[PDB]
Amino acid sequence: APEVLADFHGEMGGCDSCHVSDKGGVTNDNLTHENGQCVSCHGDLKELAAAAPKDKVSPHKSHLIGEIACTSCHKGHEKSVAYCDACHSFGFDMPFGGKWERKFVPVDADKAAQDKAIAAGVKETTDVVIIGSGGAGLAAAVSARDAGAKVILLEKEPIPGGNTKLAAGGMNAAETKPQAKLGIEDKKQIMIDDTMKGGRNINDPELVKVLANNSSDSIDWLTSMGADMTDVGRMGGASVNRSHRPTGGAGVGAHVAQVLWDNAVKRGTDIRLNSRVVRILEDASGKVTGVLVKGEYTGYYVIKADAVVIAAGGFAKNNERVSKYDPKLKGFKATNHPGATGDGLDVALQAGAATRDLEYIQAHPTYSPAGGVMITEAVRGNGAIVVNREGNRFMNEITTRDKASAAILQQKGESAYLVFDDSIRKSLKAIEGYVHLNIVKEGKTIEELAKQIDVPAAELAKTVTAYNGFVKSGKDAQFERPDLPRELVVAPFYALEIAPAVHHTMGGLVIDTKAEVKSEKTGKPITGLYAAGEVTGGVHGANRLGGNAISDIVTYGRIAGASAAKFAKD
Ligand SMILES: Cc1cc2nc3c(=O)[nH]c(=O)nc-3n(C[C@H](O)[C@@H](O)[C@@H](O)COP(=O)(O)OP(=O)(O)OC[C@H]3O[C@@H](n4cnc5c(N)ncnc54)[C@H](O)[C@@H]3O)c2cc1C
Ligand code: HEC
Ligand code: HEC
Ligand code: HEC
Ligand code: HEC
Repeated sequence: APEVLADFHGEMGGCDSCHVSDKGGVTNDNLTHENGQCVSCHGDLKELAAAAPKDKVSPHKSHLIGEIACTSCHKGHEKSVAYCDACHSFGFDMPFGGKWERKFVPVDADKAAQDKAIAAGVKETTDVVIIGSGGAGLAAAVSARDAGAKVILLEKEPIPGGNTKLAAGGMNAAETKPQAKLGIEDKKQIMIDDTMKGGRNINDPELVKVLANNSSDSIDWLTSMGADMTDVGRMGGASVNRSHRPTGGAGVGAHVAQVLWDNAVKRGTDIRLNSRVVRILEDASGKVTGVLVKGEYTGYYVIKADAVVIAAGGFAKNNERVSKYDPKLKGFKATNHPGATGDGLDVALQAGAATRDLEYIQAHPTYSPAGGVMITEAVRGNGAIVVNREGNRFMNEITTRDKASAAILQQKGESAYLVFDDSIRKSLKAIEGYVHLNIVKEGKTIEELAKQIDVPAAELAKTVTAYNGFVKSGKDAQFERPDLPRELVVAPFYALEIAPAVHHTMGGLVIDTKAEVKSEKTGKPITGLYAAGEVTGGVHGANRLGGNAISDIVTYGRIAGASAAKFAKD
């Protein structure tokens, strides 16, 4: 029994097969050579993908964006797990396979060993350091690179794009070209007012102004980098159709993550995967001088830089931490990728950074317990209805998420069903992937759908003809639903069991419109420390509206990148 990958290969050629040297060892955390050797012998992703069965789901052709290494799944000296295992359950036949498991390691554990190495010299310099490879960081790698900084960006997972790459529903922006093309009359103020009402007026009004005001330049920016943001639909809590997404209702996440990845990489961004930043370095009256990296394979190393951008994401995946704030959520499932655990929040805190709103944890109301994935709010915005086990509607389906989850939780079985038709289906191309994931019930009639779910045919049917009249009259007499887009009358009929999940953390680092990280001692910025995206707080108040986090990450990430780079010129 030879079982792990490198031992299997051991039997054939040794150590230089994968390693540069015949003694073994990696030379860089990206594992450049080892993957290259894999590709020399087995072909690369296109070629692997090229040969799979023309039916369903292959592990070499997925929706992960950016450069996805072989070794990020085919492990050499330990069991291998497909990365997909972190979110789906396709039960693949992984040669040399183990099961998925991730232990949370405190950024602070191994304090002695990091100190020897901060002492053990400063190994390398650069202008701007950017932490994390989601939109905030990539948006910022571009913008800093455009300004002349030399940038180094670190990502702790084996693959890039963090939660951003999974987004679907859209990016909000007011007063855009796409809206002009569709004749949607919207106003930057309205977007402001929508953001403030929905975050229960505790949002920092200065950050919501910039987020609203810069939104349309920030659609334009993406377009000029190659993005396609021409599809606009509704999301809950907004009064105007403002969620931007690729032609036809395709999710934005993979699309935006990959245009931004391309552009960071086409400027000379030095991106390092499997590299986790475990500390930001210190000095006099606390000026940021660089950071301490912990490479998975090459260990601890200090990189000196003038400015440091924190684009590290939220902590909703770490239920422990989520639960200390809102014990309600102990044990709920999350919609996040695995690395959304809190890491850069600690890092920043260990650096004196100020924090705000950390106890306001959003729960997304329509998570698919069978699929193990989130169903976009855009299904509801596009016209779906939500219905309980008696076949009756219990809420306004484009309401704020704190409220939508609460209602679903007070129904029998803590869960309800998304009910939409064939027009809703063809108006939102993301629906097509829940369909490819085998989790959508299809009945040829409303009553045939009811059998499939297990709901009273008479009552579902009753609630669907009831809801169509509200759609013709323009007034939902049951719940208060302000947008009633589509009659829900073209057969075949679809249904999906949804239930709430932990999703996004509104709190975080305190910043100002320049992406500057403010101090807990003074209220004044820490010189040279900047940040953007969900690791920061203030933008969303106590309930993020759907659409504002991709808007936040682009707009703010662009600001931190430009801002940190000017710092570097001085
Ligand atoms: C499934 C899903 C769908 C959503 N869809 C939408 C949508 O349609 N519209 C919308 O507005 N919002 C949506 N959101 C919310 C939106 O995705 C933002 O929450 C997310 O994009 C945040 O971007 P970010 O840059 O802040 O971080 P992320 O995308 O999390 O990027 C994170 C990088 O930091 C790396 N990292 C963290 N700590 C360290 C460390 N110490 N060292 C090194 N690297 C580190 C992490 O691994 C991570 O990859 C959705 C969220 C989810 C999960
Ligand atoms: C390994 C490379 C993966 C394979 C194969 C697939 N995935 Fe994913 N996945 C995830 C989510 C949250 C969704 C819904 C997409 C969204 O709405 O953002 C999906 C979707 C799929 C689909 C159907 C959709 C499509 O056809 O594009 C397939 C066939 C699929 N996934 C296979 C979540 C995750 C995830 C968590 C962070 C990971 C690592 C992967 N998926 C990876 C794989
Ligand atoms: C290709 C199949 C390999 C062969 C043959 C050998 N190694 Fe390797 N090694 C490979 C990978 C993909 C990786 C990255 C981590 C992983 O286990 O997937 C590695 C890593 C190492 C390391 C670093 C381990 C760590 O610091 O965690 C060492 C010291 C190492 N490999 C040594 C080594 C020796 C001595 C080998 C010959 C007997 C050898 N490797 C063969 C892939 C492959
Ligand atoms: C050339 C020197 C190789 C390098 C470098 C790597 N692999 Fe390889 N691999 C090679 C051969 C000749 C074989 C045997 C083919 C056969 O006759 O079956 C393999 C086998 C594999 C397998 C199959 C495991 C199984 O189905 O049990 C896998 C998944 C595999 N190799 C992957 C892989 C990866 C990810 C590599 C980079 C680290 C890699 N191999 C290096 C030839 C060579
Ligand atoms: C995780 C998302 C993967 C990445 C990235 C790569 N591979 Fe893969 N590989 C993975 C799985 C789950 C499987 C098994 C499929 C099954 O269920 O049997 C495989 C299989 C292989 C094989 C076997 C045979 C073949 O299809 O030719 C080989 C040779 C292989 N993988 C190599 C390989 C290389 C070179 C990759 C880099 C481009 C690579 N894989 C990526 C999971 C994943």
